Amino acid sequence: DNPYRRGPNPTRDALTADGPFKVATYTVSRLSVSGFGGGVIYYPTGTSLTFGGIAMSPGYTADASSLAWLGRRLASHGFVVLVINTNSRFDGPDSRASQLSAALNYLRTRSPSAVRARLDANRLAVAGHSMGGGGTLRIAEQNPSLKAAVPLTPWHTDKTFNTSVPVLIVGAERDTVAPVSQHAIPFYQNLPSTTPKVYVELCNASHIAPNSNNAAISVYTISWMKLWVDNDTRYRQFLCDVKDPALCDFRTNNRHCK
Repeated sequence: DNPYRRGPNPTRDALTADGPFKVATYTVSRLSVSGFGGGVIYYPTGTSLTFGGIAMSPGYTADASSLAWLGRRLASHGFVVLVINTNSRFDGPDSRASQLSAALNYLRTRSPSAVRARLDANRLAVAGHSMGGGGTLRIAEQNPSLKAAVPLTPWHTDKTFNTSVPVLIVGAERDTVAPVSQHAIPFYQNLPSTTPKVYVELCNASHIAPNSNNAAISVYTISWMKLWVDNDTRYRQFLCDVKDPALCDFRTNNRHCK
């Protein structure tokens, strides 16, 4: 019925580990691409199907290795995932937006044949950490054709993003870098009331929670990407009536549950 469904029926536990797709990697050198600093593509192998694509930005001073676990994790559940390096590690949030745009255009038009073979260029999404999460919100405003956006412990000096793209923000309760009271929560609240939106707040977590294997980040990120990129309603169950002891807050306008 849904041509985009991939993988077996999910359980929560399965979404805390790598998924059913073997993962191939391709390193994109900085000098081979224009408009961003290269990165690493994580993509399914051992399959003849196609999948949505995700461009993901690390944060300020960080490189793509800071999100390697999550690029791999997403790809292993059935996505083509480019974790970018930026032109400079010091680039700001709006520069990271522009570089995610470049990276998406790259993925759709100039990626290697084995990567392009696995990509449905009509189904793209974004995610990012810290200033990369600020860039995720900005590109979502700029590009309403994106299917989903997942800002992880985001940072931006602008607080109101005018996007219709479904957004799930992950905040870290004890973040002192991008405090949730100043960043994540304002971002959530200021999104349009008509845009599907979720805020999950990790109990006891620091700003760097996204930089290593994290069950909650895995569950929510996979689930939001599945629901919106693949229209896979088998993942609604993880995003509605949410009962998770790893979370100390959870807010939504419930547009994806009704």
